[PDB]
Amino acid sequence: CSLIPDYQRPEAPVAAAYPQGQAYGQNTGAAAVPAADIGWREFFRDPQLQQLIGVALENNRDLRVAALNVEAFRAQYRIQRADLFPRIGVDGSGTRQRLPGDLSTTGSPAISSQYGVTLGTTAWELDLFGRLRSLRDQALEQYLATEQAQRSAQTTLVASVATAYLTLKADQAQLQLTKDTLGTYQKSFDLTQRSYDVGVASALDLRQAQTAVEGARATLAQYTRLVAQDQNALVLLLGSGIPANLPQGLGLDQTLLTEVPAGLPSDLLQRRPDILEAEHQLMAANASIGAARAAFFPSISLTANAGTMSRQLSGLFDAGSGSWLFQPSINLPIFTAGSLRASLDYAKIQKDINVAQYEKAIQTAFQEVADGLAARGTFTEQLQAQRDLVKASDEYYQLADKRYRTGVDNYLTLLDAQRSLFTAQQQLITDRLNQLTSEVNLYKALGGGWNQQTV
Amino acid sequence: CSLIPDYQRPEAPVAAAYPQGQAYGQNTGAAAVPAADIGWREFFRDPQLQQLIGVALENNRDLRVAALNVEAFRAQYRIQRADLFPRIGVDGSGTRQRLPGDLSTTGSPAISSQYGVTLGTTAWELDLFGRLRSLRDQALEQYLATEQAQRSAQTTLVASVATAYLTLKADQAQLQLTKDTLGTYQKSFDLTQRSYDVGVASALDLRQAQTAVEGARATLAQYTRLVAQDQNALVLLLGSGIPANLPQGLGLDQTLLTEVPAGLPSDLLQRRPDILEAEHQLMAANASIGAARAAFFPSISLTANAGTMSRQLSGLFDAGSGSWLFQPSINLPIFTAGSLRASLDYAKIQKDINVAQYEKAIQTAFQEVADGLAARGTFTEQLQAQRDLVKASDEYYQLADKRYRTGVDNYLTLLDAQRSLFTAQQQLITDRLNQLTSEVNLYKALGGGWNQQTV
Amino acid sequence: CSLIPDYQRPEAPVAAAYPQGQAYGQNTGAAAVPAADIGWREFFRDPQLQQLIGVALENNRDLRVAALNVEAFRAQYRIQRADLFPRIGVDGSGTRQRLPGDLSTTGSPAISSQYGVTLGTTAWELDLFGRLRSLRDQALEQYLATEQAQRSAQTTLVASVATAYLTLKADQAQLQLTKDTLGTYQKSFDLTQRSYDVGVASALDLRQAQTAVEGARATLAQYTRLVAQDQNALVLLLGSGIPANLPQGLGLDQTLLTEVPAGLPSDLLQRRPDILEAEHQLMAANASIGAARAAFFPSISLTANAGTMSRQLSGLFDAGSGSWLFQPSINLPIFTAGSLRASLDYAKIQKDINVAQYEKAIQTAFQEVADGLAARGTFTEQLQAQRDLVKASDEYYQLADKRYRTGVDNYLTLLDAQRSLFTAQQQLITDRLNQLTSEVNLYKALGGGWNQQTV
Repeated sequence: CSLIPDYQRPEAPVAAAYPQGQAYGQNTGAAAVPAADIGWREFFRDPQLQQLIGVALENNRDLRVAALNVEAFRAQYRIQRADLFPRIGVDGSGTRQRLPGDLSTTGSPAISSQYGVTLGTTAWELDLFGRLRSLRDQALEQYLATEQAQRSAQTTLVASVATAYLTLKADQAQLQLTKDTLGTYQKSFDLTQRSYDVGVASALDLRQAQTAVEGARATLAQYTRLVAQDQNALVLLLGSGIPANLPQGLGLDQTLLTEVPAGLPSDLLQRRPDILEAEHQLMAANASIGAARAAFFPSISLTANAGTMSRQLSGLFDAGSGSWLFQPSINLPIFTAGSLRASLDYAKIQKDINVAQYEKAIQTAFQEVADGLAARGTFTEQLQAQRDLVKASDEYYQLADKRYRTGVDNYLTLLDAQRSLFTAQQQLITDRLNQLTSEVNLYKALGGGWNQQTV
Repeated sequence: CSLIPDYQRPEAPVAAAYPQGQAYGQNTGAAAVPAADIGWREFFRDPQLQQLIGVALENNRDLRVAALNVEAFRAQYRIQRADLFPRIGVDGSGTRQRLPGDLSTTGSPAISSQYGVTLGTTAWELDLFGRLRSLRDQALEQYLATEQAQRSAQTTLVASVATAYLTLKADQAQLQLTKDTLGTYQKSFDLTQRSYDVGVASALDLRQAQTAVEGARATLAQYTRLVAQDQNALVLLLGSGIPANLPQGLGLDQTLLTEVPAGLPSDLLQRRPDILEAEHQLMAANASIGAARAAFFPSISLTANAGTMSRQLSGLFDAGSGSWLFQPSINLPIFTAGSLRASLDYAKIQKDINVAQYEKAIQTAFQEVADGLAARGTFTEQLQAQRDLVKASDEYYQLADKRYRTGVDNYLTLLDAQRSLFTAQQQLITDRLNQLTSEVNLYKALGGGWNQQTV
Repeated sequence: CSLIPDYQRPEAPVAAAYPQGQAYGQNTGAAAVPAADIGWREFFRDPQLQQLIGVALENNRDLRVAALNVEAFRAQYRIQRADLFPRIGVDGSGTRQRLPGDLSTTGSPAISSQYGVTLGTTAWELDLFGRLRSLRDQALEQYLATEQAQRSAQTTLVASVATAYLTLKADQAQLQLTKDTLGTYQKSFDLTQRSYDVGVASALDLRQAQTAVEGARATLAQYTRLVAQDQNALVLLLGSGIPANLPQGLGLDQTLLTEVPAGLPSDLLQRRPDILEAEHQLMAANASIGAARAAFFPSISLTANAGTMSRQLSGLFDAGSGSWLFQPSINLPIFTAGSLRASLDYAKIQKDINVAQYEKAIQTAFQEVADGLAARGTFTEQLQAQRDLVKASDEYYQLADKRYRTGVDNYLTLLDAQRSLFTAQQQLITDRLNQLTSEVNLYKALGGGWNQQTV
């Protein structure tokens, strides 16, 4: 009979509800369908990203290693399952010694020889008190923990691919907007050079208009470098090259993603993968306590074989040479120097170590979901304010264009208004990128994109 | 006999004094009470911070794992100490074999069965030359390194909780100043809207007063998220949530911490816990060299038991069946093919690796303490030059307020000085937060808070 | 015989050429001399940096651990190589037991005290099918992987030392320009104080002049702190202190690094050390399959000894007590419970894991070299624009100095032009530092400085 104690899951050391305050919105309560059960095909609505994630889900190498670890742990589980059964083997022996006359039976030094081949098992421990079954269950729980870790690696890879793709999508728009600002500065320098060549401006204004262009083209260079260094960072995450037959993507202002229900915090114990990984490692540490307890109890070993024995090698195949052996053995320790007790304390300590690691994983998940809820609460007001700033800059540019077309303002004032519009659009692009990255990280922290479609 | 070499502590490859220069102050020499002897209750002068650290030293799970690891290594040391004793047990054996008619002693095939219940040991290695004692000493030193690791984890947790609390305390005042800047901008927009509706201001001055207001609103919405996102970071480090009945904390302008003596570079060898951990690992490797040395010498084992044996089953514990067995064994390897010398060389290489890691731990501790001393040397004049800036900006604000009260300037010019006051106060708050974070990290680097009060 | 499968190096899962776009130059094709064959002495053309590397390569404690791990794994290889030879040792025995009246040959309880002193081998497994040979090959391949890891650590240390020294060289020039800016601000404050004393200006201008000098005293302190905290990191990387007999260094405007050719990605498989380390790990995992295949085949163990056996204690000297024993045995498993097949599957899975890790090492090296080439293609135009900006600011300042020498402008405007000149001159230093850091990292990713001279 077994000796593994009864497993009881520890309570969550978090608050009962997600945090409130000025940053957070109202709590939605329970979830009809959780964010884990929502597949990543319905979450990401950009069809270019839906193909890039599909490329990265079988061309990546971290996901491939995390997939192969599950097979590596099944191969370790089958080994530990195999030790309950006896190891039937063929064992051929030979012995040739020369005892002296004192120790030999004939009172004379004579060379004695015995040979024989048997079929049978040696030292086959009969798992009566549940030791080898406890090690089997420990290996099975470690396999389940690896199976959860593969899903966690897939969710991390999906959120990383979406983050890098949105980063490239933002930096290309930044490059185009800086390419417009450089042309504005170039036109302003051309008008200042004309005004200096006719004799109305001095060299002091020509040098300032030169410094503006020479400061803009350095920004153009250091944004071209960023576009290339994000293309390389996406190519490394994909595992292969970027596919050529890709569908046309969406702009940053469109609704790229779908909102997900946060749900209750107690759902995080049921859906997030690494919490389940820590729980299964806790169950393995629990199953080790049975193997530590069974060392006190008696162990039963067995040795049994049957075959042919003879004096010389020629008498092996002959009839009448049948032989068998049957050796049972029981063993019970009485006095160890506190050895088995200290091993039992070692198992009981590592169970509490896994309890503490499980609780720390729950607390980390709660913290990085509350951060995403704070970001979702505040980024709506932040982007509404930035979009109103962009609209007011557009109205200022249209009014400056009316004063230019009428004839009151020269062209340098209109060029001064264009880059003031472009700065406001650049800041909007950066804030929208931060809003999308926080939502992608919230989707990873809530259970992630393990399923492809919704269940 | 013992073959462990005489342990010698290696010299620290650092300079004899803390570095000088125009960033550092002047070295004070020796220290009557070094920083490890100063507890964290008399160091942090905030009564709220002390209660938060009192919560964190009980509820944080990362400290709990390190508090269980020392007991795990204690159990491992007890297991390795238990090897110096014979394992006494009850062995109930049995044997029933059928042999052919030539190897049997009668020339006829028969069954030679016996049974026996004995009590005693087997393979008890008599530690004469000190192999198992050297392994016991290695387990003892590996136990002694783990409580130094626990002390280092406690110092790191104390510095992390203090840094997170000061970051929260600074970010709340940053939010409080951002709200006032937005309240300034809203009045400056309402006055421009009134002046536009009256007829004096064009619609090119309304739009830029609108863009200023939206630029303030976006900063408010991104500081609220920061306050929430480091409230969650404090809650994660505290283990449990923030308590409700808290004392009244101190503002950033007051003396929040205590000045601490730097001391000498030769004190880091005595008081910083990770250097003592790296030293005890070196003592463990020096102990393992003795266990590798003992393999060249003859090993002595013993097998001795006493019990009752019989030919058939029913006559086991009946009288006239007492028996013993005594077996000494001596082994000395003559020709291992360079195996034992390779194991000895491997032990020496492990000792040299621990030497190099010990010296690297000393060098990194010196680098951290010298960074903290440089920052302590320069932040005093940095914050002096920063407080003079806020004093001059406040004098500018009061002179502009006198001009407004007299009737020379309008209410649009006074608000442009109030914003400069707010900008200078925000920069002062940021520099003060940097000064306090550097002093908390300097307190950690010198030996940290492991004691609670002064010793 | 040997059961190790044939090793086939996998294909590079990268593109056949480095990427091309707006940020890259032209692909120079194959390199007649590679980047890994260029020594670091010829690459770093600064006579101070060469001496700093010639100190750091001897005094660093990470390179010492990496250069001792190759000796540890050489000893671990020699241990496994020693297991092919039989262990020849002397064995002293002895047995005293009182069998009961049933199991003794006399019919009465007899005491059978025998002894023996012999020399020979026990349990010597004959490696006919290549199990221990494949284990020796696995240990040899892991030794070669550690050999590659040492060179990878040396290249990383060289790149870190060069980056830290160039950062110190940049920050000292930043200190000098900040001192010049502070002197300009102090002269402006003295002129404004004099104009306030005569009565031309008001206190409203004196406070604004005071704020600008406090803002420079607050920056001088933090740049002094940056220079000290960077010197401490350089002394940490060097191991020992900075030597006093340093030769004269060079400025950042002078050409410090030799241009290295990029070559082809197919050279990355040949000369980067952390690709060869992942290759030798794969060869070790390939030898592990030959180690796992040999479990299905018969193992031939041997015991063989010769010496003097006797009954009394005094019989071990004289003749007539000699003895030998020769005991061969073969074992062949027939039925296991899927244990050997699971171990073979585990070996194949551990081969495929190292296949995936080798491909990921190739992809990481490709991404790093591609980022370095994207930096090299853009930093030329960025630095050209920045030094043209510095030249235009110098011409503007010289025209302002002409207007001051003539009599039109006062000293307040001439001093105002110098601050813009210093701002451009210290943006150029940051851009030059970023270019040199990217070039050092591109040299490290291409194969790095393993050799001192050109090979």
